[PDB]
Amino acid sequence: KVFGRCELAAAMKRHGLDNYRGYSLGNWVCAAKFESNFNTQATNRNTDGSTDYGILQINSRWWCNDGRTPGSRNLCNIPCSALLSSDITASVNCAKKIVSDGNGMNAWVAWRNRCKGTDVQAWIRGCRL
Repeated sequence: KVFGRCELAAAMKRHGLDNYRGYSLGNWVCAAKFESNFNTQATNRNTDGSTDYGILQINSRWWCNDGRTPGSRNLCNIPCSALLSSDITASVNCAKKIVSDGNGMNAWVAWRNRCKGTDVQAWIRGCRL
């Protein structure tokens, strides 16, 4: 499923991401836009044997089990396939753990390269939240 911008913003706000750990809703929508372009089915294989899954591109080496990643841990206790559903609940709950893992949102490289330090409030324009 491909979310509309505000549609995703509403979904995230509904799951408690607005201002979570001090990160405004705009930061999460911006991270989603550049990590997967709002596509819940987006996947990106990395050269280390792991793969990134879903709207927030969560990595299989430490967060979810896809059964084909060497020395992988499953800290979010879920199959990576669950991160590819139209319902973002699984992704959000896992993301909440990742953002509290000691690196803030720096865990998402696309957020760091395209959102960090910018006027993220723009990603929430026109939305009736």
